[PDB]
Amino acid sequence: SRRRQTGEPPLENGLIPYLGCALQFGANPLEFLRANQRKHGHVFTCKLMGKYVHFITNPLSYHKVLCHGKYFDWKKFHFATSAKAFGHRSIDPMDGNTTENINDTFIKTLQGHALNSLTESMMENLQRIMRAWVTEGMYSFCYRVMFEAGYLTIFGRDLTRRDTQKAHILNNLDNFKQFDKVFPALVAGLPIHMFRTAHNAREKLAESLRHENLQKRESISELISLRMFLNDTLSTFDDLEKAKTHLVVLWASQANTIPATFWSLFQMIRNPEAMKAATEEVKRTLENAGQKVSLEGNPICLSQAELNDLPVLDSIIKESLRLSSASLNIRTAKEDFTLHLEDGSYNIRKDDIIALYPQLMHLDPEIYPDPLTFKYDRYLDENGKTKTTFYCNGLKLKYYYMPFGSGATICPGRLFAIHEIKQFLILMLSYFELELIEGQAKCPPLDQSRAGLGILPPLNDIEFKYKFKHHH
Amino acid sequence: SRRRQTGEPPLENGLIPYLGCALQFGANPLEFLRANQRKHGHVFTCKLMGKYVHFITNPLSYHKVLCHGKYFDWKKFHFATSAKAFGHRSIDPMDGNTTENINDTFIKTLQGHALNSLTESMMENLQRIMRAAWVTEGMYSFCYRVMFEAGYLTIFGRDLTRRDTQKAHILNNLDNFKQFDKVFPALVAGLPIHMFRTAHNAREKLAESLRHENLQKRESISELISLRMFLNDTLSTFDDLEKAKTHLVVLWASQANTIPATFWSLFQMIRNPEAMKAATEEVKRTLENAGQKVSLEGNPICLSQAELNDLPVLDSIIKESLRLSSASLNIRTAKEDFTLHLEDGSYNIRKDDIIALYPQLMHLDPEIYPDPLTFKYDRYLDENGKTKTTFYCNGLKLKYYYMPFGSGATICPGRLFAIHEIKQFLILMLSYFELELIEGQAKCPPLDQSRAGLGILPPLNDIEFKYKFK
Ligand code: HEM
Ligand code: HEM
Repeated sequence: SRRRQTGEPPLENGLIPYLGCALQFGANPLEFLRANQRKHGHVFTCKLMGKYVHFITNPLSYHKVLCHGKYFDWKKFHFATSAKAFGHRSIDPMDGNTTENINDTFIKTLQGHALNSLTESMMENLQRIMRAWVTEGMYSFCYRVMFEAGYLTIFGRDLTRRDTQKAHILNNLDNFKQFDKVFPALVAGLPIHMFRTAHNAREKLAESLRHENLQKRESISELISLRMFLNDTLSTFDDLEKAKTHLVVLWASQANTIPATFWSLFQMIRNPEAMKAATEEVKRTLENAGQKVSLEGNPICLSQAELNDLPVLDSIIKESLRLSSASLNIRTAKEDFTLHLEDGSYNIRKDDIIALYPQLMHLDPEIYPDPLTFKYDRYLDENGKTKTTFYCNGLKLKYYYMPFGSGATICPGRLFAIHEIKQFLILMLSYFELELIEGQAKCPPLDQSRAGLGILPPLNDIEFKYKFKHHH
Repeated sequence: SRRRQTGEPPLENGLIPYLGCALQFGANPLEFLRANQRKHGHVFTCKLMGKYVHFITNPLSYHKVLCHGKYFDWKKFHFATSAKAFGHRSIDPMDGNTTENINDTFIKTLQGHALNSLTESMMENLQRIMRAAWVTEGMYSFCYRVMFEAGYLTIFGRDLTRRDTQKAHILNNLDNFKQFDKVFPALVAGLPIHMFRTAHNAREKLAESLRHENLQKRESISELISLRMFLNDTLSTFDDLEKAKTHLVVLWASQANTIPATFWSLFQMIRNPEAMKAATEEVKRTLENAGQKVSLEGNPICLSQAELNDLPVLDSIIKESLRLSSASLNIRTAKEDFTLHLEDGSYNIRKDDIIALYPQLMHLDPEIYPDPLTFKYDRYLDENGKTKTTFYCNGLKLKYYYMPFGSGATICPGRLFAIHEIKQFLILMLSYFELELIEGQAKCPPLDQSRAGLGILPPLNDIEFKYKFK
């Protein structure tokens, strides 16, 4: 058993299998982390996921962890977790299965010219999918629409199989739901065969993502066409493993985007001021880009710049994620060393984890007054432009909004994710009349079973009503 | 990391913090163990609760694990688990904190002469609590109120200084017990109690009420608690709080299985008309010719140990209810490296490995119990209407076929009292009340497997029933 040595942080004994564990018994990961802050101050160590995990919780010390330090390994833990959860051999080039740098592949094909073609394809796919009042769970609606749109955008479409396209997508959606469901457990080292349904779901998704089946598809993303090419040319992976590297991309493209979309839609519709400000901005932008909206007419086309210069939508989305983001931001100690923070100096052993839990900052009332209130204009300045000035103890923060991470540990899809959510909100507002069945119903609590994993979904779905607009 | 070596069982890769973990993600502990049987056969090793746990799932090998084995330590894990969940220093006499043997203390105060007084007191306490409109209520919630209070008063006595506020003391303890017990599957697994703020305060408020200074104010305390106070004071160097926590252990053990056991026994009996009829007829016979009349505004019913014991219909109804709800992990620790010889073969076990049975697997085995998921109220009755003790597996007569109280030295010291209290409760319900379910044709609730490993599993949801004084 491990004992706190000299200069080491306070050590909380107790095994925490994973952050969302024991939710059914009344566990609350956020409040648990807060309670340790009060007990131990801003740096403490938990036995978390079979690791020793040093939480750094002072917003003003974040920059000391997010810089490219000499004793930080920002990939080891991620690579190992991906292997476990998806079931493939290591993709760390250091283990000799590939010479590919997957991060460069993501950056290369998720930004620049590639991003433009993704964005354009998503807009086209969203309109094909989205074109009386219908009542439905809002999460379930966002799941259908966004899953299909994102799947077809990243993995292209099977045009030989047109009439069985809705069957294939519904199977995939269902399989994805069942696999993603158990993901918090998988990351933690719990065996997938404890989850027979999720295990079958996973392998069925992997099957559908074998190169043999992806070669039948057209308008495949540049990301997946390149990843196929480098699987083939730079790795000694077998055919199933290859399929699972594409499953890693399916999961990453989907697991945060779906709940982010829900929250952004829910929070807009729920708050009449947000809805009015969003509705006007979208009208103004479509009007003077000359884009007509109709169900049967020609599609809408928006420039990168027109999509990007939507500050109200950006603020709505940022505020939605400030409230729902629950990532564990992680790196591993390359060796024994001393970490120097504003809070003091702490000795860290080799292979210890150094973690941030930025939800603690996002909900900090010192940085964000009334932190639990959705303020649609929170990230707008006096000019109605995107606001970038936020403070802690009078000091201007470099890191204050982190739902995509930061540094080298940063979502390569982040610009695309924002584009796709903006596109969805644009189309929802343009195409439909929208009402909450319970306009006064409390906001669902976050479901903290996925704490650590990204954007948290609602604990319960909420019903809403939608109706195609008539344009006069 | 550990690998499977020569002669060791199949080693399952994967961390399992506790058996009821990840239920929210669709885990199912019973089916998980069955799936391992199928894949690996009757002996397999899981990384469970931070240990390497060898499961022995062939019923014909149970006898080789349950015998007083020279290679087994049947107390090490329990002592350590108790210390963690309740928050006290080791009670293992090897660790110098006490020289008391608590097993002997339990046996001495829960059986023999001591059992007579416990049984009498419970029957008195039950009657005081249970004594004309139809009242509708959740059946589990009802069994919880009544059995918790009856059992708390029987074990810990009554404060007669403050009769007018006793209902309030009991209600606070009841609520505090619920909150502490809710988190118990996590605690045994090593999850920290302070991760459950409400349960932690609840645990500590219960402990406060069971300090010797507060127990001293109480009267008609059980010989169990009196003797345990005595041996705390004379045989240990425990502090005042630790002394309270040793009494909290007993509160928990006396309550956590009895409450769900009672619910299942009542529910199963009301829901199955042939069971209700058989139980009603038997109870009346026994009261009649023990010369005991039943009235609300009358004198207490008194039954001997023999009269209570010779109730085979009630005994079968209780056994069959536990056959269907019992989910204990029966554990012992390997004192050293050794070879375990089973019907299945021979397996090398390491020092500090756990050897586990999960008897729910045998209780629900269709080879032993035809139609295992059906409650047959006469399943433990023979042709003669007396207790049936002959059950077979592959044509071999089983020594171990009904194990909800455990067996061997790892056996509930309170089992006789437990059956009496449930019999007494069922006798009084039949005697006092008209009873019916709101949905008599409604489905049986599923077991709640978040508590898998811990004893009798409660229903996942409560069910409503109506009652009325006759
Ligand atoms: C609101 C939507 C999204 C959010 C909040 C989000 C957030 C994140 C976060 C926090 C990480 C982990 C970074 C770290 O390790 O610290 C990540 C990684 C990643 N994200 Fe996103 N993401 C979103 C959508 C997307 C989309 C649409 C894609 C497009 C394919 C994507 C692709 C990826 C990939 C491939 C990684 C793995 C990075 C690596 O280890 O090389 N994400 N994302
Ligand atoms: C239906 C009701 C009950 C059931 C099914 C039950 C079952 C069990 C089981 C399975 C064990 C662990 C056996 C092992 O070590 O393998 C146990 C232990 C224990 N039981 Fe019960 N029990 C019940 C009610 C009671 C009652 C009413 C009491 C009253 C005091 C009680 C007192 C205890 C105690 C003190 C232990 C700890 C044993 C030790 O460490 O010496 N139980 N019980």
